[PDB]
Amino acid sequence: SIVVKNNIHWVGQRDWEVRDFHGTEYKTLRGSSYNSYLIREEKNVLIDTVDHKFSREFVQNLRNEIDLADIDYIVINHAEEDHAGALTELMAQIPDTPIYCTANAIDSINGHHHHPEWNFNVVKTGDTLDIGNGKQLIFVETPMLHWPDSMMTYLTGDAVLFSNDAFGQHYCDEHLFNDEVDQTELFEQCQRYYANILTPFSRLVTPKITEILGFNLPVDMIATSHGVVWRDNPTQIVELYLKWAADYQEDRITIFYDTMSNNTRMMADAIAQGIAETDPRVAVKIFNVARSDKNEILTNVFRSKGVLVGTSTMNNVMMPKIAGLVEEMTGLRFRNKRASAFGSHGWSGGAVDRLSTRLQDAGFEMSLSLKAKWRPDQDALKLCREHGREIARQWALAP
Amino acid sequence: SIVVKNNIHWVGQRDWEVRDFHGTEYKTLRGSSYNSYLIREEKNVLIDTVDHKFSREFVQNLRNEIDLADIDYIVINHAEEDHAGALTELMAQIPDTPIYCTANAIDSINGHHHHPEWNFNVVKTGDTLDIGNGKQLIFVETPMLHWPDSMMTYLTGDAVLFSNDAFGQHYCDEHLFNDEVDQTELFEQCQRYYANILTPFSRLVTPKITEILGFNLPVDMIATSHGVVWRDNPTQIVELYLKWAADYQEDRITIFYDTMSNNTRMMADAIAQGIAETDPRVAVKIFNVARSDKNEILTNVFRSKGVLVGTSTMNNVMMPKIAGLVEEMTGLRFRNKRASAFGSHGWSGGAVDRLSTRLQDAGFEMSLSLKAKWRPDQDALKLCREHGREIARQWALAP
Amino acid sequence: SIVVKNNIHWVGQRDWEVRDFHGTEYKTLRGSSYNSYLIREEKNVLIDTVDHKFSREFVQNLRNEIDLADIDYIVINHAEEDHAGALTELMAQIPDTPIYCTANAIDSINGHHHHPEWNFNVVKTGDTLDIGNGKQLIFVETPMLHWPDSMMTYLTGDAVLFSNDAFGQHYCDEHLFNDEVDQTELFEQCQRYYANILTPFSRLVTPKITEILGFNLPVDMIATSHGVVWRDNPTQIVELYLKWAADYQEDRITIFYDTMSNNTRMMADAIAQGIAETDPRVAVKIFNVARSDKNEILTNVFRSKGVLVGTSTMNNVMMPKIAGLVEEMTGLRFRNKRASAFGSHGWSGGAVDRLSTRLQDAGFEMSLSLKAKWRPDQDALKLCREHGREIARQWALAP
Amino acid sequence: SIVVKNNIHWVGQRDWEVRDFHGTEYKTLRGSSYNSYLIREEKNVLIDTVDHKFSREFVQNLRNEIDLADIDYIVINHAEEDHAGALTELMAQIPDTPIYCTANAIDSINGHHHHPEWNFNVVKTGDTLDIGNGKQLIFVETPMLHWPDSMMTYLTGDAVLFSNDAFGQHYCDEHLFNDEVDQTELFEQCQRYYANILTPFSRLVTPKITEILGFNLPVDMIATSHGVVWRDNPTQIVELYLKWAADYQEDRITIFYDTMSNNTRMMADAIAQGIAETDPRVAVKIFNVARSDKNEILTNVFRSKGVLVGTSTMNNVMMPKIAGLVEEMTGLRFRNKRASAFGSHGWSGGAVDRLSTRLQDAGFEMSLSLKAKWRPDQDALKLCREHGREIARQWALAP
Ligand SMILES: Cc1cc2nc3c(=O)[nH]c(=O)nc-3n(C[C@H](O)[C@H](O)[C@H](O)COP(=O)(O)O)c2cc1C
Ligand SMILES: Cc1cc2nc3c(=O)[nH]c(=O)nc-3n(C[C@H](O)[C@H](O)[C@H](O)COP(=O)(O)O)c2cc1C
Ligand SMILES: Cc1cc2nc3c(=O)[nH]c(=O)nc-3n(C[C@H](O)[C@H](O)[C@H](O)COP(=O)(O)O)c2cc1C
Ligand SMILES: Cc1cc2nc3c(=O)[nH]c(=O)nc-3n(C[C@H](O)[C@H](O)[C@H](O)COP(=O)(O)O)c2cc1C
Ligand SMILES: C[As](C)(=O)[O-]
Ligand SMILES: C[As](C)(=O)[O-]
Ligand SMILES: C[As](C)(=O)[O-]
Ligand SMILES: C[As](C)(=O)[O-]
Ligand SMILES: [Fe+3]
Ligand SMILES: [Fe+3]
Ligand SMILES: [Fe+3]
Ligand SMILES: [Fe+3]
Repeated sequence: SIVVKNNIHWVGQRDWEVRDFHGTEYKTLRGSSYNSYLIREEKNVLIDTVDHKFSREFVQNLRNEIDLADIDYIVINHAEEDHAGALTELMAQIPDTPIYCTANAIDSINGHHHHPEWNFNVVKTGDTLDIGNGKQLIFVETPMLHWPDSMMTYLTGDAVLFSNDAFGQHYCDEHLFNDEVDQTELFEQCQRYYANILTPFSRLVTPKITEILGFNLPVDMIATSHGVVWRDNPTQIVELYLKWAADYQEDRITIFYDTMSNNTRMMADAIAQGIAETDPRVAVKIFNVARSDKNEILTNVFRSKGVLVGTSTMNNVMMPKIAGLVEEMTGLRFRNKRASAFGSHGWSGGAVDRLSTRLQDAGFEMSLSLKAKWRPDQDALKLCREHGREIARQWALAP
Repeated sequence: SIVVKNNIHWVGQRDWEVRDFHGTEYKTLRGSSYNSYLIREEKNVLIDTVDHKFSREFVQNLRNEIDLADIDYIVINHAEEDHAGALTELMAQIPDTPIYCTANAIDSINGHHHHPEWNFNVVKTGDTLDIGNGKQLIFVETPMLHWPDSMMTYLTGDAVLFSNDAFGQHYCDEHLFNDEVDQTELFEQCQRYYANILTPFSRLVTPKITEILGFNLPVDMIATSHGVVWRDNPTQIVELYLKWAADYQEDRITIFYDTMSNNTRMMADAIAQGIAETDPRVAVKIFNVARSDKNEILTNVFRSKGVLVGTSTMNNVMMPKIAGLVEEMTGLRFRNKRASAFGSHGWSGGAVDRLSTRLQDAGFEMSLSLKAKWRPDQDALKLCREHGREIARQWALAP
Repeated sequence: SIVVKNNIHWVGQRDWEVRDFHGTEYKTLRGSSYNSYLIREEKNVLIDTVDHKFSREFVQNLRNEIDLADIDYIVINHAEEDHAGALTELMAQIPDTPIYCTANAIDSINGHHHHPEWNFNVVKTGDTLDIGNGKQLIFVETPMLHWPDSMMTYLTGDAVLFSNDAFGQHYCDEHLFNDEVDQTELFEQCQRYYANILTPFSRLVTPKITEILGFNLPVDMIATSHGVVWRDNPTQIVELYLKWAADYQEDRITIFYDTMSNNTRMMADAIAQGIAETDPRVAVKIFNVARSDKNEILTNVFRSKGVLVGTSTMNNVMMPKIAGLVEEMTGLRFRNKRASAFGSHGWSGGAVDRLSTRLQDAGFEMSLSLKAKWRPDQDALKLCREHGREIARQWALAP
Repeated sequence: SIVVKNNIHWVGQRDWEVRDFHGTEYKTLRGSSYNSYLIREEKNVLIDTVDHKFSREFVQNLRNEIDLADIDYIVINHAEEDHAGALTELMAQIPDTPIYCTANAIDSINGHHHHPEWNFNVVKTGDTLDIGNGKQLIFVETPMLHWPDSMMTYLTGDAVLFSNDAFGQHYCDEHLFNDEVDQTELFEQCQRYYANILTPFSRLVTPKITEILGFNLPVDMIATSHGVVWRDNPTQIVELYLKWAADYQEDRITIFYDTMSNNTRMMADAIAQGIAETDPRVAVKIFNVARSDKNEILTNVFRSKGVLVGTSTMNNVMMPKIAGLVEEMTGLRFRNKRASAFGSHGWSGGAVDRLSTRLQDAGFEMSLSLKAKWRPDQDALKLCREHGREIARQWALAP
């Protein structure tokens, strides 16, 4: 365990090895951590647990900190298995202990653990739980940030916001605090997290932060459920989220494609050359989706004013990894971004139009598509470079 | 080089290392080979080249066999880069050498190599090229088996059918002939090849084989462009293709899914238990698409009377790898097969219906979907097992 | 659960998804299963549990079969986590239940579970446990097949040998019995298992099987801890093990290497051509260790009369993946096999001699090494082919 | 092509897709590029070519820039295939063109291309080649930075140092200059490159840089063979190399291991906790070698004052991936670093001592090893944490 502040004790778990979250949909190249907190005032409160894979360790470690029967209340901000995953093993030892959570969390907790007999206590925004010594917890519902069950818990006096997933990041380090870790790595992990997980809930971010601030509660620390506790200039992460939620983009274009014989790759490289020659302000990145980290592609899309996506025609349809990434983007809801589809074909083609239609349906504002037959010769590569120049001109930011 | 028969010399390339074809769409776990043949009669004829990656070796090796200027004719059955990939380097040495190919192959050859000045000679089915000593080549067009440019070349007297991709397989071995290799491995590779590449052209297979047989030409050997030369009971591969083309299926069900927290996996396992208990005749296979070889999944689909496909709901859409595999299956055109969609959701769901509609559009005859919320408890697992029992009963073959 | 025979009930777990065992040292491309058996006579006996990852399911499923308090005895044949992994969760419900195991298993069980207070009962070979109705269990110690704690348990009357890891295989199927599954796949998985895991204990295999047979106990079934129950001609797997233990080899040579710029790959391919031309009886396989399944390489080594291993020189040492595989082979103890080291270098070299010395130390009988500088030209490739011809002649089996 | 300065034209190749160099020994997660330069004064000089995979493109692109017959001289700084890989295709068009290179480069060029008839001109340090308009090239031999053939070429007047591999990095971007790319990414790639490739030649770095500076030649730009041209404060990369060569280390400890059942992982995590609690100045990183990027582990080792390496005992030897990484480290020659070996065992063990001996032989100054049996309980984890505390105290930097 590690002291957070006063009588707040981090009793979580670092996970150096973990490389896959949500099946294989989110790759954690710097591992992760699962933060749980024990507050010891007149009442003893446990905030969240840890991933199910560490259930045994979590309960044994908690015993080393406190006799389990001395825990008064358990707060579950969110019932995804990376936070409530040790709850069944803990509850087996202290079956009657009250659990405080949102109404939706009863559904999600029962959904995973199947113990509807536990003593649940529904909390709504503004509800309070007194823990003594002039301190209390104030609950704030945050539905769809990022699950229906989600909430945050604020501790008065100590002025700590327990934000669960919000403001967190998958970044394993033995140091608990934000000022103690490498800043470049920290912020890279924060942005990858927002881009890949929170983008579709962006419309909910500014209203919820606005609501919380209107409570006029001081924030000395933000203790999230993943990665660092924000204790040096904690509002920095809040301000980033406000920037990130507003249909964020930089002067940046991302190009990604799949290819069977490199023809669409040659088109992509020519497009990039045309962009770079025409508007040097623009940062350009190119990825082969079959050979690159998918989450890195999506973080780039999030950061970009526009994208070009490429596929050849394969059995009259799109290449499968491109079809999958377009499905995924549809669910992520990127906004205010432009796109252009491109690709090669051997005879009747069709995949480029099929792709451009799905990109439009995903919310991208479409420019003209670029098509070529078989392998582009010198003449065709010139047309590909010009497509890049024309896309750069059309998408250029104001001087 | 290796003697095929009489004056036919294999001058190809074995590829022990290759693991990816068509980008990463076809995984060659036993490597591959690229067969090219040099026939030396009164005229010298080269049939096909090899993959572009071995262009230097191919030309140097061919020089070891024959002075390049002594080659009279070049036959290109098919211009995909794994067979015509060394053509530019060869043609640079002997620029005026005549090339015999289909009309469509002029387009595809020019498409890849950009030398429209080469001396192309269009051949149609039944056209002949005399090479002396009472032998000649007879060309047979085979459009869309598997490209518009595809054809086969038959050599009279020696009675050898050069079938290019047809009847071939990706299976690297130093032994050239079918009777010289491991039979289980050979036939596994043949079926994986047909299932993953030729399924969508199945309707063309029986008419083309019927046409070729109606020529009343003896076949002593079938010399393909990948893997073994069929010289012991060569019609065995032809008969397999006739079986494979007729909307082939065995008494077999394939279950595949993706999952973020294992809920859909639990459903899949319960379904399988219900099937196995109800109809023991049925071979059942289960795959997590995020953790398994995709081509092996598709070979199983090809072999199956039906499939169950599973996904959870992720950001109101399907899991991406499932969306991609459904796109791919749509292009493959499986026929006479049944399906049932299944999966878990947390709140409003939607992915199962989205999946079932796309499976129907891909040609599967749909049975009822199976849905569950969060993690299935004992009661829900019973419903999943019963879904399996009911699917087994509905899809059962006649006693 | 599934009936094995009479009152023996399979209460295990199928694992369709698992792809890695022992870290990543053993890849299970066809999944696996964990077999546990409940015998219900006058006494109720549980034989083994399942992998720790399925602990919750195992106990819940066992409850569906029997009230936990009705279990009289628990037999633990082997305490590796894939079999005793659910023991802590089970013992928490029935703390006083007697456990029967070898002396060494007390050490290994306490080693993993840390409950030395459990009621252990040491069994030695020939000890018996009466379970009523004229049936009893007879224990047979099998130390280092494959752990110090290992044993088998034989059930009289029903004539079932519970062999735990021995005779098992990682092969997931819903059908329990050997006659119900695909035979090619079954035997492939059995051999991969023996080659990769049991080879170093081969010297113990023939004496232990000899001892068991000398008991004159009928064997109607062999119920292992992984994969199928052998009930049709069960001695078939026993006879295979006797063949496999006797320093098994076929007329087969395996070539494997790593390479930075393909020079050692070119040497390997030339060597193979020389072998194939010289002794057509020999099955040859070639693997790039950086691009191939390591367990498949080792299964081939096991099946081979000899191996050639290749590395270039990298920073005055061997390429790392080759150093690792030689370490692993040293621990596996291959016997009666021949080897030859080969590779390329740029200047002073040294890796080939370094490799040949380690192969000798691993137990291989060494033939001359083959060395080349940079990329082999035509002359050097001739020398590589001749090395193959000479190796084939030297290692040839009798006519 | 892109203008570098005055009459110097970049005529290289960007490689967005490439992910593997030197087999799979160096992973390029941000791609790479191959820089070649054409200088057009009174004489026309080509400096280097590009990777063999882009040979066709390179020659076609060069034709677009200049008639091949107008090239006067070719300079080959280094004959590895990523730079001289297009030389055979270029030389086929202009066979008589003089090549300037080191004596050793004749051996390496002939080694790869097998055209000893080409007109080679040996250059030694200080030799000059006049190209007119008051400019000339001055050659500087740099043997073993990083091959025997390596050299740099300096262009007077324009004051550009063509350093080939030295000062380069694998970092693909359409922008050519150092001030035009993301600085964090650039410097990350520079350090990964030095750590993984140049560490063993560190002793040669300070003398060669000292020699070059003693020439009193102004340096306006450093045009390397990979990544950016250094044109803004170009000496920044030179100063980094001087820091990196001096047995570089930060206040940082790297822990890495392999594990079959997570016991050694538990030890590693406890060790890390002890370090972090004892000396908060120290940055700690932990990697499972079977699940992490190997080059990232080695970059961390390079940056570290010490390492702890972990393995269990497997068949009386070390786990193979650990044996391979120790072989690789032996060749890399890390200096002034401390180490401690650790790991778990089941019975007789031996792998930890085996590992500690090899680490000592690799140049690490050894502290005591840490050993545990099976899975560490609470008592054993305390000993592991204390090992961490004791290692932190011993290795602490001065206050
Ligand atoms: C397996 C396969 C299936 C194909 N199916 C089609 C098709 O249905 N329609 C078409 O016009 N071209 C088809 N082609 C041709 C490719 O689209 C053509 O080779 C294209 O130039 C490839 O571009 P790429 O190298 O970027 O993949 C197919 C090619 C392959 C290898
Ligand atoms: C990233 C993510 C996004 C989700 N989006 C939705 C959604 O849009 N609608 C819904 O009903 N459930 C959604 N869920 C809930 C899952 O569908 C629910 O956890 C389900 O039981 C998971 O099944 P699985 O373990 O097989 O993946 C989401 C879950 C995650 C982790
Ligand atoms: C990173 C690296 C390190 C090398 N170290 C050595 C060395 O220490 N001694 C030597 O003689 N050659 C060394 N070489 C040269 C290679 O051994 C030479 O290129 C060889 O032909 C490569 O064979 P391969 O393509 O099979 O890897 C090295 C090459 C590279 C790329
Ligand atoms: C395949 C295998 C081989 C083993 N060989 C040995 C051995 O030779 N000597 C020994 O003392 N323990 C041996 N063991 C036991 C392990 O060292 C023991 O389980 C250890 O605690 C594993 O540590 P880990 O989880 O970090 O891999 C072996 C274990 C396995 C699975
Ligand atoms: C069980 As109590 C009275 O310590 O909350
Ligand atoms: C060029 As000729 C006459 O040998 O075909
Ligand atoms: C606890 As009993 C008497 O059923 O073995
Ligand atoms: C061939 As010249 C005279 O242009 O160097
Ligand atoms: Fe108040
Ligand atoms: Fe005739
Ligand atoms: Fe008796
Ligand atoms: Fe001068």
